[PDB]
Amino acid sequence: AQNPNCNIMIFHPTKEEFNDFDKYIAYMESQGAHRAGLAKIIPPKEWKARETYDNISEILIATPLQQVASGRAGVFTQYHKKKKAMTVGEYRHLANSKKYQTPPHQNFEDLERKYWKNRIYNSPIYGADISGSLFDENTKQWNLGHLGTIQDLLEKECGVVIEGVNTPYLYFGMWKTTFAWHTEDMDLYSINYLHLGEPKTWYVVPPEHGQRLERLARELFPGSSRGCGAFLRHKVALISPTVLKENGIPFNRITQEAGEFMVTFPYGYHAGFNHGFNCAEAINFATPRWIDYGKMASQCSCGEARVTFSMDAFVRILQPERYDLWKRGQD
Ligand SMILES: O=C(O)CNC(=O)C(=O)O
Ligand SMILES: [Mg+2]
Ligand code: NI
Ligand SMILES: [Zn+2]
Repeated sequence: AQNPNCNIMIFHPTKEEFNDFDKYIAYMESQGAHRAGLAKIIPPKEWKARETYDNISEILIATPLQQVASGRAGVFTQYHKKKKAMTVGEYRHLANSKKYQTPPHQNFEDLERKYWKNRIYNSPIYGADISGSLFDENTKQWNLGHLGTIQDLLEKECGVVIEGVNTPYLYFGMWKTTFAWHTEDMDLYSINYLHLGEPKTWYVVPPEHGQRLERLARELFPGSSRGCGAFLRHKVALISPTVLKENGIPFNRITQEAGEFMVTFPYGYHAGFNHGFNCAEAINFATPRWIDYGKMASQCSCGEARVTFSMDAFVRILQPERYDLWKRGQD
């Protein structure tokens, strides 16, 4: 069995290997990359996402989200308070202000220590989930707006044509902006490209151990767990690496830098934080190996998780027994 300790693997494809996206994902899986839940892909030196980032300041962040924490430093939830619209140039200036800027630090490990010590005492503002793309249309390799769609994959594998679309999303971050513990909708893959700026630190639980994280989360968030049998779908709970280690939960960590891709694999729980002002692009995707995970994915039906239009068909076709209850949660 390849990668039996479920370590995060880092890949350096050549320009020739960067042509065929599906083939390279399958290659990484042949080497055991999925067992970690997360892999890093460093593009060949010949590749670029676009020519420059000098002209992005006028993108609008219609609904910036202030991430307010509750709990203790290592075990907390966050809620998202909506703020007034602002441009990317306005948000960059805000991120660099004395109130929000990255503190002085020695290295990524020092900054990580500072994040976990102090995150709860601040409320950073995240420009998340903005439909759009920063890949140039002429970038032919690993262009996250030109991937095979999940609807087409389901149709290819299972024969059923379904409605829905699959487009990327932009994320503008600042110091301490946080992504809570989650797997993807319908336990899909995700791919995330860090276009510019400061790093993003990731934590991940191997897919084979995801239920250990779920059991800990039910213990640590007992009111939330009574409210919903899949409350991590709400994307609000944080647990620190120190608490995971105290409770014996297997996990790994890695820092993504500008110019790097990360892939999350089906049922790979992940969480993390941004080091400072940055911009990432991410999208969900599927392969043949995903279908069995999609069929088994948990679902939130309490009403909180509320998701995209295109999840309806995935539930309807892959999980017909759960469909009626899930759709009630959507309405
Ligand atoms: O970058 C973020 O805030 C969150 N990203 C992801 O969870 C992802 O790419 O799957
Ligand atoms: Mg612009
Ligand atoms: Ni994710
Ligand atoms: Zn729920």
